[PDB]
Amino acid sequence: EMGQGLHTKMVQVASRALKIPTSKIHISETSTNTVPNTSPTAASASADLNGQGVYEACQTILKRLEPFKKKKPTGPWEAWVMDAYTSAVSLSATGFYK
Amino acid sequence: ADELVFFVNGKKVVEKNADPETTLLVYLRRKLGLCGTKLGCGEGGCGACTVMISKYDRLQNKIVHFSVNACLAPICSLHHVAVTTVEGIGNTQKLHPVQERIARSHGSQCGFCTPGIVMSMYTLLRNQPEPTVEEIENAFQGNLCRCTGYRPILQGFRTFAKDGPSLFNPEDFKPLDPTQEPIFPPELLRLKDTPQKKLRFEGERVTWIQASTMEELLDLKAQHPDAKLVVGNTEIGIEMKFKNMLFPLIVCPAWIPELNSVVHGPEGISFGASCPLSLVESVLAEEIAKLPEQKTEVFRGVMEQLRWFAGKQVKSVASIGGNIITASPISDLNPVFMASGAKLTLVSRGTRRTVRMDHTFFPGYRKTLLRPEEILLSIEIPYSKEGEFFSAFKQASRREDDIAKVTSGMRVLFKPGTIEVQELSLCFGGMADRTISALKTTPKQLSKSWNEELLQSVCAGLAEELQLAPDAPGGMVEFRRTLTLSFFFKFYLTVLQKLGRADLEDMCGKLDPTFASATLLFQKDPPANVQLFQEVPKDQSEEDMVGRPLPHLAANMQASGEAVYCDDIPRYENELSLRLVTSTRAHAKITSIDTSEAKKVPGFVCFLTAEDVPNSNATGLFNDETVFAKDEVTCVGHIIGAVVADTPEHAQRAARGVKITYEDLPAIITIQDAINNNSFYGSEIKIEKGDLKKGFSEADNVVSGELYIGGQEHFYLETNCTIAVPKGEAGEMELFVSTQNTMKTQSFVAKMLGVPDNRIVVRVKRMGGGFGGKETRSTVVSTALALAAHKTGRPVRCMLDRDEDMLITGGRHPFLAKYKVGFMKTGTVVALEVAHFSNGGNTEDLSRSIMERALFHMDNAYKIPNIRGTGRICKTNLPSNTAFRGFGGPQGMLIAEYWMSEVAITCGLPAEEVRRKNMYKEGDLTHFNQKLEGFTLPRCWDECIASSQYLARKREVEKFNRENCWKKRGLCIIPTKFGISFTLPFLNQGGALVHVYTDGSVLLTHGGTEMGQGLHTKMVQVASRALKIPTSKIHISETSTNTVPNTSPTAASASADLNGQGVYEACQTILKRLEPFKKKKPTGPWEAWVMDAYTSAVSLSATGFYKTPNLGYSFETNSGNPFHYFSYGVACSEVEIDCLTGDHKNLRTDIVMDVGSSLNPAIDIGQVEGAFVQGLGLFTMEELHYSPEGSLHTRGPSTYKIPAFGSIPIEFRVSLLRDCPNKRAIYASKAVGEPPLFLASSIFFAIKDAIRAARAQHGDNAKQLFQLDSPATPEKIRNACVDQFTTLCVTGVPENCKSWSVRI
Amino acid sequence: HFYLETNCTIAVPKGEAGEMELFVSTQNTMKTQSFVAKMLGVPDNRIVV
Amino acid sequence: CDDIPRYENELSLRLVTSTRAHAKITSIDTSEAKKVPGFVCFLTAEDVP
Ligand SMILES: Cc1cc2nc3c(=O)[nH]c(=O)nc-3n(C[C@H](O)[C@H](O)[C@H](O)COP(=O)(O)OP(=O)(O)OC[C@H]3O[C@@H](n4cnc5c(N)ncnc54)[C@H](O)[C@@H]3O)c2cc1C
Ligand SMILES: O=c1[nH]c(=O)c2[nH]c(=O)[nH]c2[nH]1
Ligand code: FES
Ligand code: FES
Repeated sequence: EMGQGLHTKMVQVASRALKIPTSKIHISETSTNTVPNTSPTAASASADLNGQGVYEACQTILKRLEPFKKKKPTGPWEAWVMDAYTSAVSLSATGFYK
Repeated sequence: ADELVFFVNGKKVVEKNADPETTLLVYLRRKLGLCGTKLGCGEGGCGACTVMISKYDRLQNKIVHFSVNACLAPICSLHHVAVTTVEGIGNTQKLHPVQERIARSHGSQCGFCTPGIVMSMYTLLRNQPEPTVEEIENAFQGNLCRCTGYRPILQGFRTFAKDGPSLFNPEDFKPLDPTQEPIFPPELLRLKDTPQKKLRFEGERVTWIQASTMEELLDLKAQHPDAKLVVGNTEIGIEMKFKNMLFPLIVCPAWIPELNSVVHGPEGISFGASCPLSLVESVLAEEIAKLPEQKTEVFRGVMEQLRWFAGKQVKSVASIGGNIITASPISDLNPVFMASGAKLTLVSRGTRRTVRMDHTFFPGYRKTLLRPEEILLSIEIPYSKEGEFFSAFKQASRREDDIAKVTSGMRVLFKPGTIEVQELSLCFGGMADRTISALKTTPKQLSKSWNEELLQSVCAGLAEELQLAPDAPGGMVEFRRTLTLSFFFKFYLTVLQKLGRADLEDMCGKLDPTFASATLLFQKDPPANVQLFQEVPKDQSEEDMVGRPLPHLAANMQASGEAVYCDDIPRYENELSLRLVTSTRAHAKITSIDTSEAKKVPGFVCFLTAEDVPNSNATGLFNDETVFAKDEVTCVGHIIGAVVADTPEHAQRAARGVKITYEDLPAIITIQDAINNNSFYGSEIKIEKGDLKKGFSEADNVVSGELYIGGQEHFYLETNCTIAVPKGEAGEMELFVSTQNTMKTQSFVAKMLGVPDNRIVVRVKRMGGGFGGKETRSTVVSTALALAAHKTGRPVRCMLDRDEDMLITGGRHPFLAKYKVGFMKTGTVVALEVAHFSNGGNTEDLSRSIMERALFHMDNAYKIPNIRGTGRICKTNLPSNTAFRGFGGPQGMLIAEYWMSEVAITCGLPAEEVRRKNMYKEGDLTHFNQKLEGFTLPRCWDECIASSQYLARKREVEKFNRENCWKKRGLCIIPTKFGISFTLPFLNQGGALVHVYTDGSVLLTHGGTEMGQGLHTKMVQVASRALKIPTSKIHISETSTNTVPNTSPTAASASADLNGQGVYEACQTILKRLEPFKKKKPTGPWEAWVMDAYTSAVSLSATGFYKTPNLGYSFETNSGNPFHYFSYGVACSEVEIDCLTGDHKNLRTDIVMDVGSSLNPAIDIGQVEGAFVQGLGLFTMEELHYSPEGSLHTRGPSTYKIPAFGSIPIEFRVSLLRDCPNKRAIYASKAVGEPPLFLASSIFFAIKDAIRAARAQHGDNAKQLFQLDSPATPEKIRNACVDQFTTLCVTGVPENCKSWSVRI
Repeated sequence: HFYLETNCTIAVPKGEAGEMELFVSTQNTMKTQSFVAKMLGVPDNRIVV
Repeated sequence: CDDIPRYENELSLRLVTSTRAHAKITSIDTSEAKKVPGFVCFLTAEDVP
């Protein structure tokens, strides 16, 4: 983030992908020990590239939560997540795009 | 003058405003930033702060070197010396041989004690380049290690000794070149030729005068009698730090030549009062070597006491005068000085007098007959005369660096050519508020002949004269009384022997040869150790390190003091310090809080309480705890609030100015208190199988009884510590924490603040030990600190002092068991009922899970067809007890082995036969209906029984016992079964994240935390195999909630299993991605595949995850598997007890352990040894004492005696079972951390066997199936060896009187 | 460019294994890491930007 | 970046740059720099590991 509102856009993207409010998603920083081998934030293309990456990481999480969603299609986001956690399902994912 | 000038690692320090209250440890760490030197205790008992001092000694005219405790050395005592720290001898770029050998020999696990031990060994080598094995062990009397079990440290350092597949190769150790040590600062040599002048230092509260001449000292003492002398500071430093005493004017006389002199006179040797005992020791040693035995009786008495007096660090600076004038009731020297009538010269301006230490020298508690203006100049220790014999005695909890329970000096003078008593002196410490003489007993024996009548007279006399009040400070009233008589008996026999060697055998009679062993002075044979493990296949790549003894990845850094623990992190310029304020009442309403005095302390910022909590004051694993006390306090140590100040000194002072008013509420302390008040965490837990009525009715015999098992303090050498750094945006905070549980730290901070978890990052690089103590209880510091940071917008730090940590953070659960066992005459057990009670303290925490694991292990290794166990967790007004390595298993299994011991005795059959024939077999179901597959225990048993030559050794033990009346041996072999997996199924999960950078280097992280168990090392070994690249290309830097989320605690021995699988999966994903590049260039190197993947836009980042499958037990239905697999092992231990003192030697232990296919045999053997020695402490040494009002008395290494270097089995053999792959864990390994700990029960039951022999010897009537609670301390051992001495000392507990301590 | 914030680096040495953490005003964490690591002669895995 | 609090042991760096478009460096004299209070070191190419 250099004032172009990239984190703002990625949160907006993630919120649509996950179908939860933006209030429940946070970005703190960019770091080589969380995402390696990154291209510079340049060529106007950072929302294009990182938005797809974010989208894919979100889709993985969704896919992992869908058994818990089916079992409780009304019960809130928080219940799906806790259910996944106590069934020992991973709540961490990478995403990538080229 | 008033500039303080000294050197640190060769660099001159000029301190223009030295404060007398500043310790060297604080100066090194906080002023100079040299954090290799550690705080472990602040009271001189652990040696984590050891450094070397060099100076030009003007009196001896040469450069000298000695070791000190930096925690107790005032910088104002250090003018014109040269300090060397661990940083001063070497670094990872060029390690000193001492650093290299401790690292490479697997002598550094958690690493927190490593610098201190390094500096003890370093100092020894600077003084003696070719030490003996004995001198090496002696170097570490004042160093503690909680992880290693000590064996590898000594084994590595044995390579320096003049008198000297494998885990390490000493042949590869680089040689010592002493010309390459640091120069003695030339400036100090120059300055040696200037007169010393008097220096004056002025601090916030204290003035320090370093006096250069006797005149200045006596003048100052005349004009200001209040001036407090300080020499070594090893008492004053304690009084100041622990008893809140302030002496605003101090005078240090250490430089004054008259106080440092040694004069050989006709009557004896006179020591200046400021002579260190190190100098007394070397002077008396040489005197004893060269003079006739007849003249050195008293010298040898002093030396005997100095053997067991602290360690090298304390004795280097502690003065003979300081010990005398301190006038502790438990002085080890004053009894000897008094018994020998040692001559003290006292002076003041214009007065000189000489006195003989007798009863009148010590009038009252900590007083002498010195006038306030008088100092002690010298003490003459006397030559012994013909017919004059001397003995000194000390019995403590542990032999090395411990405080006397009873200590004594005893002297007799015979009328010449006779066996008639001319003089008799019997003096004791630990029997009164002062050093006392047995003045009513002793004169009656004058003119008597040294014979059985005198023995019986003196014992009757001592028992009447040396009364103790039930409430006597220290408790252990019966034991202490027994010791006075027991010591006299040894003296009696010793004098018989000494008479004998004076050709008067005919007159006094010879010693019955079965009594001779009673009079031997402690000697321990040199150690002999064996480590057996399995070689990896000949085919295995040299780059595949799985199953190889790779040293801990941080070992070199730990040896060099470069490894960073939480408090070693540099402070931000705006960083504040936090001090917790805790309840001094077990149960009370908080009436009011007065912060008026606290606000006056310079740098005070604020006092945080429940009202300052932004969101929720409800915390802890079951949400039943406060962040800060609200309305009532429910234990002594309950956190009420927290002071925030600029510095720790100012936070501590301000905290003392927080005055709290209480109104007491009914307190529930003990397990019994809880049973009577029906106060429990939840309902009864129960496992039951078969038919209990039938079994008992079928049984030939039934035995009932109880067992009490004392709790345990973790004594991680690094206490609890958190730094919280507020980021100023969106509630973001980063915490650096010594914790095994990042997830709960994160959750608890977030909930307290009312922010989402995604705002809070918790980072753990490494812990200086955890052992379960940091699975949950770390959060009580983390939340406090987080709040301070939030409130102030500034980083805030808190590291607990040892006393704080030990009081607040709780321990292993004490257990009370009531059992009833039914068995046949053959020793086969057919029925068992056990009720378990644990003392959980004032929050639930992990108590219920700990009870479940105890119940899951009440079988130990034994098939019992009809069985019923219950557990109940008591809710009390004590600190909340928590996880400790074993987590209820050790307690469960000790009870099992205890009734098992009584089955064997009742049947009159050999215990090993009875254990073996009750042992499970392959395919059996446990009492909880889990099938035992891959049941290796019988193999472990047969190998151990054979390699330890158990049967031949039985014969030697029996023979020893028939030939010795006052020493006995015992021998026992104990098995164990330990279920692997968290009792809560869903905690059996872990995650990893891996990156490959475009240079080919790999950055790995996983949910596990490093606490010295070598978890990161193992995960690197795993990743290296999985990726097929050298370990050198893979790095783990830290554990963090923002790299791997929702991690279970590093606990349940499980972390290598879970994180190993996660790492493996993450690695498999990367390999799947590189496959197409591998295929195109199959020999082209790893770096080329990676760069190719990168330039092909292929992700080089992956998560990995694992969950342990098929787990979930139901108590309702006694079905489902709680465990993934079981660990198995056997230990055979031999002991020799002192029937007169309760001391014992651990002669030999042999362990066979099933660790599957070890991931790392060096680490796994280290875990076996470490775990075993923690169990050794639990069952035989470690004891917590509480006031009747629930206040912990035991708050430091002075009173809490963990195993020392000298505690471990002399002969210590560990074998990892060969050829036992465990399919269902990572690379066929098994978890190792907790299962070995219970095998130290072998020492407990070996002691129990020896005691049984002692009771057969001297008992008469003696109850068979006598009681031995845990821990089996010297007190319990001695009290159980009933004899003519105990019989004359027993009786009391007059009804419900007040006593020092209550069993909780 | 006249970015209102000029170029700025904080580098924090960790004293273990060549590890170093850098706080940087940069659009390019990867090349920052790479260039620091090559200059020091340590692997990328020791350097966090 | 510069709003991050300094560590109590934190140092400051200042680059020394060429005042010529194209030249040989004939010599460097740090003798006046060494006189400045708080001066620690002057890094050059020879310091690169
Ligand atoms: C880890 C540890 C272990 C210990 N173990 C033991 C043990 O096993 N047995 C035992 O007996 N003690 C033990 N001690 C106590 C202590 O080490 C000794 O009492 C030591 O001899 C004190 O000497 P010092 O020079 O450090 O005294 P300081 O603390 O400097 O002074 C102690 C007292 O003596 C006074 N004083 C000192 N010199 C003179 C003088 N010439 N004239 C008048 N007053 C004087 C001081 O004013 C002060 O009141 C231990 C202490 C520690 C920290
Ligand atoms: O089954 C266990 N659960 C835990 O939470 C834990 N913690 C520990 O030290 N050992 C164990 N064992
Ligand atoms: S910290 Fe100094 S001896 Fe423990
Ligand atoms: S390695 Fe010694 S205390 Fe940890």
